[PDB]
Amino acid sequence: MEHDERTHVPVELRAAGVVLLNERGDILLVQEKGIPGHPEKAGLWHIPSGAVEDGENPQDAAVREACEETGLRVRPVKFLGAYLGRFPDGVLILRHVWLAEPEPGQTLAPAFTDEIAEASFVSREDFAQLYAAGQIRMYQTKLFYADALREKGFPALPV
Amino acid sequence: MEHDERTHVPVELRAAGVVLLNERGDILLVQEKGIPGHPEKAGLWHIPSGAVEDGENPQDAAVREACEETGLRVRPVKFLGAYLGRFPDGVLILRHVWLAEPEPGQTLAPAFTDEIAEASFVSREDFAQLYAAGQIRMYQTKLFYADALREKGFPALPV
Ligand SMILES: Nc1ncnc2c1ncn2[C@@H]1O[C@H](COP(=O)(O)OP(=O)(O)OP(=O)(O)O)[C@@H](O)[C@H]1O
Ligand SMILES: Nc1ncnc2c1ncn2[C@@H]1O[C@H](COP(=O)(O)OP(=O)(O)OP(=O)(O)O)[C@@H](O)[C@H]1O
Ligand SMILES: [Mg+2]
Ligand SMILES: [Mg+2]
Ligand SMILES: [Mg+2]
Ligand SMILES: [Mg+2]
Ligand SMILES: [Mg+2]
Ligand SMILES: [Mg+2]
Repeated sequence: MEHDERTHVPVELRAAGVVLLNERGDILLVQEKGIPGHPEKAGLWHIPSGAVEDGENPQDAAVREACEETGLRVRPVKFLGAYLGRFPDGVLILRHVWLAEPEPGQTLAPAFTDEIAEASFVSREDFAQLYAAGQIRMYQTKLFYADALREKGFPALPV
Repeated sequence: MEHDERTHVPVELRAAGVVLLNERGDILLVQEKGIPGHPEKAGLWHIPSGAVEDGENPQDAAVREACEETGLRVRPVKFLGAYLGRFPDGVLILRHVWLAEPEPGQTLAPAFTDEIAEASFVSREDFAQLYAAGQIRMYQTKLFYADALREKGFPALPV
């Protein structure tokens, strides 16, 4: 919108994920297999998310990725936000996040790969511990988890 | 998700709007209060959108802006996409777009301001003429309109 000129900033990559909360306000997180190189790794945690195919709807991608990584069919409830990152080579990536809910009567069955060690529901209290411990890959996860808790009417994160 | 390092690219401004279609697949557009040119304003057209307050939900902003500019209460149906622009001074603006539908039993009553001349529903055929005529401010409007038509199962656009 509106008549103030601006140039286009091409975004080569797009990712879409979800902040999936269960009835208790626990968050579904995915753990990386291990850290790249040093000690005997111990992967960090992040929200279920993946690449949006070129031209495909980001919201649908978030739903698809969530199922592919956790085995759970989820329903997008509300868009929470998108943020921008830039890889060393200059490539831009726009990450999208939706507040989602799992369809009823499902069993968590993560897709173990060279990138995913497992996935699981983590309570607000333990999430606070993970965050303080530097175990949450992207700090934005805490920001969006907080947004989701507010949206659903759940208690805020202790830390 | 990912362990590949990337830097943060701050986005100072956020806008949110809608591709609002009625039952016939006509699109709701807003016209500028004349473009500055030579003797002639003749306003360009764009979808209803507006600024997202810092910290406010983008989706809710799209709904709010749509009502403020057209007088119509709309519901958000599905996220369509977001794209990035950069003003001459370097400021980045991320525009968000949702497919939306108006609540039933409403009357179009545009908010006339120094920025808005009027707003109205335009058919697919006339939209194509407007686009060919260079009267659509942001070409992305055509891209998203086409996305919306596909999502709703409406026939495609002549432009
Ligand atoms: N220009 C680039 N330079 C360096 N690495 C890149 C670039 N583009 C993408 N990546 C690599 O490709 C993958 C980027 O992720 P992609 O957008 O495909 O999906 P995603 O896993 O949902 O998002 P994220 O990039 O965090 O993995 C990165 O994990 C990284 O290894
Ligand atoms: N740093 C900046 N430098 C120059 N112009 C700016 C800057 N920030 C915002 N603008 C102008 O502000 C307006 C955007 O305001 P806002 O985000 O509220 O609504 P918008 O319609 O979504 O944005 P825009 O009209 O810019 O696409 C535009 O007219 C744009 O040119
Ligand atoms: Mg994938
Ligand atoms: Mg990608
Ligand atoms: Mg991802
Ligand atoms: Mg706008
Ligand atoms: Mg406004
Ligand atoms: Mg703004």
